[PDB]
Amino acid sequence: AAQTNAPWGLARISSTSPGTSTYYYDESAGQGSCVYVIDTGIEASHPEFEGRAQMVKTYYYSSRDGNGHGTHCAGTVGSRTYGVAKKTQLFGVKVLDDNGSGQYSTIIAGMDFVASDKNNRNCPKGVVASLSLGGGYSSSVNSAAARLQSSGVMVAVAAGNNNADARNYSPASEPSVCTVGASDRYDRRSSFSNYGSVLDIFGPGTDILSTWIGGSTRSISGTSMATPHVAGLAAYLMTLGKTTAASACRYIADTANKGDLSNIPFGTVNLLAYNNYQA
Ligand SMILES: [Ca+2]
Repeated sequence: AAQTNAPWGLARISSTSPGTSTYYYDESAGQGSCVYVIDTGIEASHPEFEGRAQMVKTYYYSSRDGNGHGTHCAGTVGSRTYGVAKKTQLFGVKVLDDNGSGQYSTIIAGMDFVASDKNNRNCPKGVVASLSLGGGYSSSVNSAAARLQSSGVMVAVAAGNNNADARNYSPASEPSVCTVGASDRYDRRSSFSNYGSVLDIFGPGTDILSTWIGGSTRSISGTSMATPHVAGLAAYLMTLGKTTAASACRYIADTANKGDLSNIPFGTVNLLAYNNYQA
């Protein structure tokens, strides 16, 4: 399948080179997988989700995304137009309030909640979680990420937005999950991407067009926008039979475009998420 004049990040993760705008992909498009977006929620009523998105948990007084962040992430995972895995089932877990912020203990609560709930959902092809959030190192936050991963969920986490080595940030530093940095449409590391040997992979994160609340769209930027490109991609790869929730971060690294980002500080991977469809 091909989708012309695509947001640029969807073309990138289907390209070897930058500078094009079609998204080439297999039509199975993540059918039969599932992705949890653990964030401010998901405006599931956005027609771009076409009935495939459900809130299923909140730790606040409403499950609605009243911020838009969670809705934008989720759109990149699996909206019809702006998504990677255009036919995956989405699930929302509102651990962030509406300004964006969340205490660690609630973020922990929502992470253990996915390891349990996946057992209440129909995900024959695999299950993913997408965490576009974080804050300073915590053993506990990190441990809640290893559990979620260990429970057979592919966990994708934002490396962080300070340009700082991410080993000081959680859940990014947690080694057993898949820590994602951001790039730009000219293959530069985005100016705000954390970096450091705990990263596994980069995806698109600078000027990422996706859904927003009010039925709407916007382009915003972050390792947060990069993260749901890897999550959606892993859903897409499960479904295709290429990899498994426990093997997907290694498979994506193995199949990445290798060398191609400029400003990888020394010691940081220079691997860019690629779908290995058109070549
Ligand atoms: Ca890893």
